[PDB]
Amino acid sequence: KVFGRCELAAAMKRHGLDNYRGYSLGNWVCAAKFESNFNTQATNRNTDGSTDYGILQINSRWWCNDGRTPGSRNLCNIPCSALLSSDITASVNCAKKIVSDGNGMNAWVAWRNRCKGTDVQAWIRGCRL
Ligand SMILES: [Cl-]
Ligand SMILES: [Cl-]
Ligand SMILES: [Cl-]
Ligand code: NA
Repeated sequence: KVFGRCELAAAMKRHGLDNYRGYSLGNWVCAAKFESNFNTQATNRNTDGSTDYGILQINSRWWCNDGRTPGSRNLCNIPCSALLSSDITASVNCAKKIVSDGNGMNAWVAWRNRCKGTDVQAWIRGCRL
């Protein structure tokens, strides 16, 4: 599914991301926009042979099992395909683990480079939340 902006904000809010580890909801929506273009189905191979999955481009090196990243972990205890679902529950839950892991939302390169230090509240402007 390709979310609309506010639709994603609503979904991430209901699943508990707003202010999660101190990151306002606009940070999460912004991250999703530049990670996946709000597309739950997005996949992108990494140079090390891992792949990033779903609305928040969660990486099989650490966080999910895709069957083809040798020597990786699965800290979210999920198949990576769980992260491509139109229902974002798995993605959000996994994102909570990631952001709790010491590095905050720096774990998402698109967040660091396109959202961090910007007016991320813009990403939830207009939304009924
Ligand atoms: Cl915000
Ligand atoms: Cl959802
Ligand atoms: Cl932090
Ligand atoms: Na893995």
